[PDB]
Amino acid sequence: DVSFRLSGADPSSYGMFIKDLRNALPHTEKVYNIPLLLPSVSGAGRYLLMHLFNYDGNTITVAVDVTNVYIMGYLALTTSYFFNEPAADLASQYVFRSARRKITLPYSGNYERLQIAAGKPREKIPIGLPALDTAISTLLHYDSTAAAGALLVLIQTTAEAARFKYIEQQIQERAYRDEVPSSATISLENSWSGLSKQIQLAQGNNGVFRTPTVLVDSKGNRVQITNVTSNVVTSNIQLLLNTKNI
Ligand SMILES: NC[C@H]1O[C@H](O[C@H]2[C@H](O)[C@@H](O[C@H]3O[C@H](CO)[C@@H](O)[C@H](N)[C@H]3O)[C@H](N)C[C@@H]2N)[C@H](O)[C@H](O)[C@@H]1O
Ligand SMILES: *[C@@H]1O[C@H](CO)[C@@H](O)[C@H](O)[C@H]1NC(C)=O
Repeated sequence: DVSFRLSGADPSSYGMFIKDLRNALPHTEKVYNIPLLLPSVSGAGRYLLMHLFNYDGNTITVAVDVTNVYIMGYLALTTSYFFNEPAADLASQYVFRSARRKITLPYSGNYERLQIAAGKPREKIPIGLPALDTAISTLLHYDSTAAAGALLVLIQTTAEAARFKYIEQQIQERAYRDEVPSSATISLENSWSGLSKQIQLAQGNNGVFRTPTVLVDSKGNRVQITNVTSNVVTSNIQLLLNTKNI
């Protein structure tokens, strides 16, 4: 298990948590020095439990599929909540089994679904450590509309930060003040599977992408990533979705 406490949190302790999160994900290879997530894990070992504590010390446990980072559901007091999707129902067979009741959320875990439920795109949802504190609090008491927005915050401040060093730094900058994610942040989130695939296709292609990945940069400019010498590959991305799962 990995843990993060919002009480007394700072860029350092958050950095420690994201490091722990990455280190809890199993790999047997690195591709271009980046850990390659496993094709599959069987049984309960497939799911990492993240223990998150809001400022007041209240807690949720979040279940994360270790092969893809995907958060399937969470436990709040004695109630479990899972996304409305086959992978999450499968997760419900292994985690939070001692919960008194199980609620299936009325949406899948997809942005194309969470943004609809929340009533807003995540370009307009501020993220940061204060937002994460809020998200935890929201998820403690069931409210499906509010939970959608909370989950958008949760996903980006945990999973997306684990995958991209840039996103981790974005959140560290938002330690004490929330701000909507940069265009670059959104771009990276949307491109993770694409980038993972192309970095893997590059291993037999002299480090060259079979298909270029288009990203927005930090200055707000749109750029083509064509090979492994790009800063996104050498410095930014921290985890690769296995092509078996793409
Ligand atoms: N991004 C990683 C983090 O956020 C995901 O959310 C995103 C899923 O990445 C994407 O992929 C799958 O999402 C759902 C899970 O299968 C499915 O509904 C969907 N059909 C799939 O495409 C989807 N496209 C958008 C959604 N924004 C997670 O579940 C998660 O908790 C994880 O830590
Ligand atoms: C690789 O990417 C860099 C940009 O990061 C670019 O300057 C260069 O032209 C690319 N090389 C190839 C072979 O595509």
